[PDB]
Amino acid sequence: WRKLQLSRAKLKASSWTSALLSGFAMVAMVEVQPGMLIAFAICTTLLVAVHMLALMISTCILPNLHWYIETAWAFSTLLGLILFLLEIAILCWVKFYDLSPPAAWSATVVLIPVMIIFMAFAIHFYRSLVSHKYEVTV
Amino acid sequence: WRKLQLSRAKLKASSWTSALLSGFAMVAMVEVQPGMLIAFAICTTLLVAVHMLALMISTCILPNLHWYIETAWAFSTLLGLILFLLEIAILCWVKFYDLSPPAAWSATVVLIPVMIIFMAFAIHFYRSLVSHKYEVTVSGIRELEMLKEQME
Amino acid sequence: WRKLQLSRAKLKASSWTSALLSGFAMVAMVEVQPGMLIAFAICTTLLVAVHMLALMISTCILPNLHWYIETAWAFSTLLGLILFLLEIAILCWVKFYDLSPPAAWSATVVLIPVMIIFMAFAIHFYRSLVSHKYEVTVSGIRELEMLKEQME
Amino acid sequence: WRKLQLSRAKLKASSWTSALLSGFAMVAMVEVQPGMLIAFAICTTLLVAVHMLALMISTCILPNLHWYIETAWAFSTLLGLILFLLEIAILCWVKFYDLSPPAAWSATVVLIPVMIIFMAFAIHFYRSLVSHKYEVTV
Amino acid sequence: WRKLQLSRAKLKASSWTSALLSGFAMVAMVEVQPGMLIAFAICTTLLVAVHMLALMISTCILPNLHWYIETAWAFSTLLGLILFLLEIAILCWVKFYDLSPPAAWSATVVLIPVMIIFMAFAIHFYRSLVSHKYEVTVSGIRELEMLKEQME
Amino acid sequence: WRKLQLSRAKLKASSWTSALLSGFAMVAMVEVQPGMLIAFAICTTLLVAVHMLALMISTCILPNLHWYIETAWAFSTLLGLILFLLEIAILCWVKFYDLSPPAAWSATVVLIPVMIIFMAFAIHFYRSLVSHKYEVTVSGIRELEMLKEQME
Repeated sequence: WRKLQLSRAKLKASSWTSALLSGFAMVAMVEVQPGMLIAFAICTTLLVAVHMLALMISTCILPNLHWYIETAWAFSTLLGLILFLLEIAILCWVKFYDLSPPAAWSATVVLIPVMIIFMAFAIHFYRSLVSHKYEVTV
Repeated sequence: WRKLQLSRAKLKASSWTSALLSGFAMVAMVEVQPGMLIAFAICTTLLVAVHMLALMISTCILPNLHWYIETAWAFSTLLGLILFLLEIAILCWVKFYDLSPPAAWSATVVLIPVMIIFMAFAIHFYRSLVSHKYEVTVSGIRELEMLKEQME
Repeated sequence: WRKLQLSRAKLKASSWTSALLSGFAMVAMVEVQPGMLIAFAICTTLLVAVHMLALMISTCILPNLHWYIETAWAFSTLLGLILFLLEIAILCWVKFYDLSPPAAWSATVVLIPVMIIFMAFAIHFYRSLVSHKYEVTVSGIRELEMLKEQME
Repeated sequence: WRKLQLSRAKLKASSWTSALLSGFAMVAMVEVQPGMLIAFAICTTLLVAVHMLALMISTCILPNLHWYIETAWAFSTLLGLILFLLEIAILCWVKFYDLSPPAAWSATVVLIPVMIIFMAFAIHFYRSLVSHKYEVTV
Repeated sequence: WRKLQLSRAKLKASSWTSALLSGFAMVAMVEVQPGMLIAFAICTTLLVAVHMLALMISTCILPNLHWYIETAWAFSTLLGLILFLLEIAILCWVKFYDLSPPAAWSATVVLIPVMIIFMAFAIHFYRSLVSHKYEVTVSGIRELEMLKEQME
Repeated sequence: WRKLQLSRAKLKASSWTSALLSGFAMVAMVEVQPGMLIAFAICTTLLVAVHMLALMISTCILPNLHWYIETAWAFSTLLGLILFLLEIAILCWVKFYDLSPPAAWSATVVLIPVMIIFMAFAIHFYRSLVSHKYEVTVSGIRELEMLKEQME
């Protein structure tokens, strides 16, 4: 029971953001329509693609290894999550590099602190977890 | 009970994305408003149409073969899913081919890697499934025969 | 219980799409702002109107024939569903007919295939259903007669 | 129990549409930005206002006559519902009366059939209901 | 149980509108981009701010006086509710005062009727409530005294 | 049970706003497209980033210290909440600073009041809470001692 609730809630939660954030970003890109443009195209294309994985995983998990797909799901979500933040930075870039280049720097500069803590917080949480799997084993 | 929850949650989940992704894409296309344009019109028209199937399936499943429609539903969703990803690529194309054509190439190029793994991951998951339907069939019939043999 | 869940889930599901797809389409039309324009105005006006029916039905079903309104609801949803798909096609038309008319044809042409299978898939599913209502009816009277025969 | 579910589901359902349709219409009006303009301003202002009633009713019903507010709620929703349809028609009007006036006529003309069946379907359903309240009484 | 459902449903309901209406209004303002402009900036800034309160209250209520915060929540929601309606009026103003000033008057004029009934309906409902808290206090204390008198 | 509901409801509630408010703000910024611009880029970049934390926390909490992450979650949400309100102000600024600078001042000026009460209301609620944790602690040891005294 406690295992079924953790799946049902998570299922809706994942589909929720993926579709929203993805669809939102797509609309954002086309809305604003030198070198950074090479990233804007890739950063966006990856976002939609990454989230799709999570969504397609939301379709395959219902019928059905559980600890394997569970990872593909979480990893996909996280990958897409960081990307969305990566997206906003690129936007400030292009959205400002035409009329106000000076302010744009702060956007990419302010991204650095947060991007680090993000991937960092994920590590600490994971490390403490592996320690438990071993602790319980002994 | 475990079967009813898997349906209720799935039902809302499917309707959720279909309506959102579809409606979102439609707004995206009209928002930006050479040859690629032939695809942008088709790629989008299919997306809305494909998702609609899933939605219309969300309406017919409630009243009511179950393993048949279940496929039409999943297949539709998956088809629409890949399309959305196909959509974003086409957008980078048109959204850039005017001012910055050079970067656009990466978008369609970076799509290839992901599009493959997508349709590929769907195959591996499906294959492992069919193997189980057969596995259960053999073990199941065997156990039964064992009982049939002793009955005699 | 199984009947209450099928209603609660369906209720939210219907309201969900209707409001989303409807509101989305409305925003789409005004966003882009020869003969096809006569359809764009009608196709859209119907979409909002059709979905509204389903929504207003979501309000009247809670208090309260059940197989009658159930049809008005499903029919409305389906009508609005096909319309949304009809909408996207009209959009490619107007969204391209200004700068790129040539590609637009594929959109309406590609729509035909899918639109057919859509209304077609709905028929096959419905037909198989009616066959069951009859099948169960015959089986039902038979079981009863079996009991009536032994009673004697 | 069957009474609590009918309230919880209805509650979310009402809030759902009201906020969505209302917010959507508002965005629609400002997006496009002779005589019909007098209606576009009134038709929209009423929509947001009407739905708000339903929303504010979604806040007061939780604490707490039940058949009275139940009416204000349903009536508000229905009023806002018809208005949204009324809105789309007005949009085709203004959205076309600049470049393509000819097609606009169909929008308002096609609205008539549906608007009638709408208010009509509401009557038939209500009439059959009153007949039951009397039937049960006898 | 009946108290937990009233909280869970209300929680989602509040977060729902606040985020939607707020985010929607913000997008509306920037979308259209003499004296009324002084209000458009304030009316909007308050809306987002007011709803935020309700949202932040949706975060603090889960852990945890109950009749106090319950008021801050309801009051915030209501304040934001009326504001949204106040917003639409201001929009007709700015959205029209450029090309069609004449029609705009009706928008602000038609707002007056509804804005009054809104704050008015809130009063009647609240008044009837306070009357009950007092009513229960008297009947409740009376029943108790009746028992206290007999005890002696 | 009462602990599982408080988590499930909160989970959806958090994901809800984060994705909505974040995505909405992003669309708002690009939609409008002197010194304040330095803030608009930073204020927005932080919003998306902050909310992401809450979202990523919505993914890690399901598997699994509870009072620690619970804080990172609430703190993140609150940080993002205030930012959204900070965002609207910056918008009035840029959205008006071009054509109508005079009215913009009120937006940032009107923000001060509300921003204060916001962070202030959060403090009062928290303070009253800590007082209870201590109150219960004293009462708890007292009840126990009462039993310890009688035991003797």
